[PDB]
Amino acid sequence: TNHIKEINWEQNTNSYIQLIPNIEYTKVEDTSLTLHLLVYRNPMDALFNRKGNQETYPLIIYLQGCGWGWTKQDTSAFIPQLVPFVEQGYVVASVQYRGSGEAVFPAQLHDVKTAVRFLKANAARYNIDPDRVGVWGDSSGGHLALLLGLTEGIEEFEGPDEYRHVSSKVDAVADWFGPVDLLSMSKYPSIFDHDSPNSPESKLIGGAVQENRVQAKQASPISYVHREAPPILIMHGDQDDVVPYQQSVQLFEALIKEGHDALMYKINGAGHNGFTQAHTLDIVKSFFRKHLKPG
Amino acid sequence: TNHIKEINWEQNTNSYIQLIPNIEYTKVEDTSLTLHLLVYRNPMDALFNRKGNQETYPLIIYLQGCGWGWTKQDTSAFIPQLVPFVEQGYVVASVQYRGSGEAVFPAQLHDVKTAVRFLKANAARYNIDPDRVGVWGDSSGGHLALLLGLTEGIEEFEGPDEYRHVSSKVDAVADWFGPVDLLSMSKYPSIFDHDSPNSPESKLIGGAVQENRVQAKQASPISYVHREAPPILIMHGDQDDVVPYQQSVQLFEALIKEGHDALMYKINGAGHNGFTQAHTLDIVKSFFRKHLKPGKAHHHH
Repeated sequence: TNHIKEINWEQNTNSYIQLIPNIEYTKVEDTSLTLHLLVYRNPMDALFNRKGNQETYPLIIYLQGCGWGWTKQDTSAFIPQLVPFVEQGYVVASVQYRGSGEAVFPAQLHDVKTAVRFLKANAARYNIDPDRVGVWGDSSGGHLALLLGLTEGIEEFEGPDEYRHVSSKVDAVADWFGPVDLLSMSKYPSIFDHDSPNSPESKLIGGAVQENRVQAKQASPISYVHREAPPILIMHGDQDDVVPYQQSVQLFEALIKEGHDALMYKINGAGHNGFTQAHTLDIVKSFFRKHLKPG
Repeated sequence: TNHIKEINWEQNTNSYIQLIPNIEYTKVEDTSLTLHLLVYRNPMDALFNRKGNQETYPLIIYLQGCGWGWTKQDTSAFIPQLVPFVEQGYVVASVQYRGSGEAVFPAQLHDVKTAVRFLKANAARYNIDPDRVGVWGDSSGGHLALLLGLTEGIEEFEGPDEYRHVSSKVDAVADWFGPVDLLSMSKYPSIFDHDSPNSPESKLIGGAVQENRVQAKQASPISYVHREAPPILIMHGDQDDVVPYQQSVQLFEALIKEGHDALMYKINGAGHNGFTQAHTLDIVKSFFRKHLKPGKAHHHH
């Protein structure tokens, strides 16, 4: 029982995944906006001035939903689900955007556009390949993810004069029950009254959506399906009592009609919850593997 | 042929692991000390007043090493390696302790003892089973994990008058190349002069270790191996140029001599780096499964 066990150790292998939280990527007024980063990095290497990991990886940006501020956006909560994506050969960032109590749309899009450009511009120090960028979000984050895909090159949505020498285009979009058409949301049952001036959608645009239709359409992904777009993955539970399942059906049919590469899954018996079971996460993993090509 | 595809969803299944960061567990002066928590929790549930997770899980506390403040402790860095532990049926917390530049030993032990009591006292809020607590640390964090296992019942090491109605005992200790005997560190090669007044060890206790042998011994896990101890896991690389490998051998042989349940792995060809490869993390997982028994219903008899 005085026996010491012995085991070997593989040399020259990246196996430490480091969480780097609270990276400030922009500052509007006195409000700094942050992102959290996950990357293959052994923290001992920086501490002892050793040559770090030289590999570059495709990037996945995660946009946590929050009703654009209906609740305070929690960019840390989903991080444990992002860790296995690093293992597939990605860098992952979870990005904060401003709530509608701070500024109305397109401020939220300005924020995530700027985060994309920040991550591309500073790519080398984060082991990022800036040419391969996917974005993934749930509910209001899925809404913004769609807009990153569908509003590429629209100058009024770029935001501040920061990192303008890189593009804010993304190469793949994964949408978990994201709002699609603000004016059609109240057509189907929900626990929210989405037409109320106090709804998350009305606050997003600064007025009751049915009474402010130009601004409601400006903030709707459905308004941009005629534009060029990267491949899009849509997933939505048929029991979702927050974002009607028909929002995603409407998006999917409009994208197909326009000739877009779109994939949609109906999650039977699922509601307004992240699709964090293994077989549903595999769909997201397969989608980004196809279009971002880790390895 | 591009139709909506259907896939099924399992009900009554926990699959969301939530990271809950920056939980303040104590405050000294105006210095707030925090921990990060990982737990099976779907954040939608609290947001919409749904039934939440009512299971309790054994707790693993991780103590990130930092030379006791030789560098600023980073309690977030290791978080991705702790996530798969939650999937095995634990709650995991990564705990901040003060640097020696703020306070000398036993301040660091006061901090992590108070973290144990805080987590036990607030266990219901975090799905924790307070009767099954393991602790795991690397380098100076492994040093503190050993002291948690070995110094139970010593009032001088409890810290502030906070949550003193619960005990700071732990039930299993995992030690990654933690310093063991501050006075014997310099007996073997290292890129530090651990006897220097500027060494992390000397700053920990407030002076050059060989001149302050009383405080150095009080701060050394080796001084407590005769006391009652939980099961202990020790892992150390034989190329470690920061903490001499023979520190862990010295600890292991002394634990065995006292009749304790000790397990040690020499990691051949590894140095002073976390053992984050799958086959070495599995050893930690097997150790905590054996002694904390996740997935088993647990009562106190």
